[PDB]
Amino acid sequence: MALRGTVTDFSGFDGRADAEVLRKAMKGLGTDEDSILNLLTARSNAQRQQIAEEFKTLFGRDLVNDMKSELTGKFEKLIVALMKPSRLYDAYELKHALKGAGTDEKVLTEIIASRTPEELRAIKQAYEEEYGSNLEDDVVGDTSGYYQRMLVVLLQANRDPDCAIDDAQVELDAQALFQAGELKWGTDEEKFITILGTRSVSHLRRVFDKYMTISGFQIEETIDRETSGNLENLLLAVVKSIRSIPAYLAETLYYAMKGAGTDDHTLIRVIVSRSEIDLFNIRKEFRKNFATSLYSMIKGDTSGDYKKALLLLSGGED
Repeated sequence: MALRGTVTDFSGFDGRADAEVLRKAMKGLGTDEDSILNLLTARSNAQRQQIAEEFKTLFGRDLVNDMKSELTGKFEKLIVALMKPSRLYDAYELKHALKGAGTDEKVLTEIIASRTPEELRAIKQAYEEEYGSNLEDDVVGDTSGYYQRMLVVLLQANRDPDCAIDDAQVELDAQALFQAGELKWGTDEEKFITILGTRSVSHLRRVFDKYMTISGFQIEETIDRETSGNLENLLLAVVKSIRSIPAYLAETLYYAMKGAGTDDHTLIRVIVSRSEIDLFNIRKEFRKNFATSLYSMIKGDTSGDYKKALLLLSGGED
């Protein structure tokens, strides 16, 4: 499976015409929500920015501000998300997560655990350019403890490259982890942090397997037994991301629509953020792991223009 998103550039794109469509959908009393979502869900993010620019050049009005005025609810939240340039969306989500003692650790974890060193470097740059603070400084100010240190490790965007798998190191790391958790009276967190936070992805997939054999336990189980709270949640998100970013995000989506209340914010972020990267791959995980379409579950748990847009974004029959 090469990585595939569910949204692509529209062939025969006319941004000027698309701009004309959105203006008509909003000029006058009432709003044509349907024309808006059909158009936007079927343009790529880059194309959405071009449309936004044509709208302002034709009309001297701000497309995004107009849609915020005209729209409401979850649907408006999802259009606003869709409109955020791809290069800026993770930094936007991270900035809104960063709120002193009210910080949303869950967002921090999800994005920082699942993004590549390359994505992370681009995010730190965008964040700085847009907000005039340093992403790493704000995270440190808004978090503490081992959780904080793991986030900082990951924020270095410095994980070992997927080079030839030093097979001797594999067993060593696997034993180190065994001695730091199950064998220890307590836990050596720093050890988990360095190995899980810094070794290559392909190396760690080998370490994980070797860990089951030498220990009887999957590394995820040892994490749940040796750690707690935000650290635990982080280490699990990193291990799941090492195993498969798509599988990790399939599950995130799963648990967004399961449980007492729907996590619309998580729903929106994962569909939008991954729409042009690996959302198909995620679709295929969610299927194989949860016994339903991403589609079906979005369909059953959401309603409205919001629903119609998600489903247009998600894609996927069965």
